[PDB]
Amino acid sequence: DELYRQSLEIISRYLREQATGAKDTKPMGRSGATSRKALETLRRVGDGVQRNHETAFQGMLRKLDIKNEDDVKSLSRVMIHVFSDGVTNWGRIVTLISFGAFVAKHLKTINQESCIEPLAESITDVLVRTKRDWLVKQRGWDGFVEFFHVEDLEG
Ligand SMILES: CC[C@@H]1CC/C=C/[C@H](O)[C@@H]2CC[C@H]2CN2C[C@@]3(CCCc4cc(Cl)ccc43)COc3ccc(cc32)C(=O)NS1(=O)=O
Repeated sequence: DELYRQSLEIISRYLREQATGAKDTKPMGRSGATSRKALETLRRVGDGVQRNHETAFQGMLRKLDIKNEDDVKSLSRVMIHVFSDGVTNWGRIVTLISFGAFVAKHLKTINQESCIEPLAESITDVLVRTKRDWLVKQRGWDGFVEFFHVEDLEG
């Protein structure tokens, strides 16, 4: 399942980067060039999303009250409720992943880094297992990269 594998790698790397502040230097798996560009795009766009929605993100994090592995496990149900049961577009997919990064950073602050990879797996499961049809139709991660591509300015 290439789409799942690729999704997991991109989402897992971004959440880990966000939490630890360091880039993972290991090579990507299959489709490395696209996964690299997708991660680069997520960085650029996701970092802005977390700031543009700072108040809402903080509000939701407080409401969720995440303390441990049990709370983190409970998040899949909330993601299905809020993300899956709605219109699909790349903006909403970015909010899904960007809030995940926000949560991962919170997990590092409370010294619960071990829950970050499980969280990335949960997000990937929700995204891929509930929106595969849309993802395929939108050209998957190549489409994500194409959608957010910005041309260089003249001069
Ligand atoms: C119209 C702009 C929308 C962005 C602004 C939305 C803000 C919301 O008030 C909440 C702040 C976080 C947003 C809710 N979720 C996050 C979500 C549900 C809560 C648990 C959770 C846990 C993880 Cl680890 C990851 C995500 C979540 C589900 O993901 C999404 C996805 C899309 C939106 C909101 C959430 C959304 O409304 N996006 S928007 O339309 O771009």
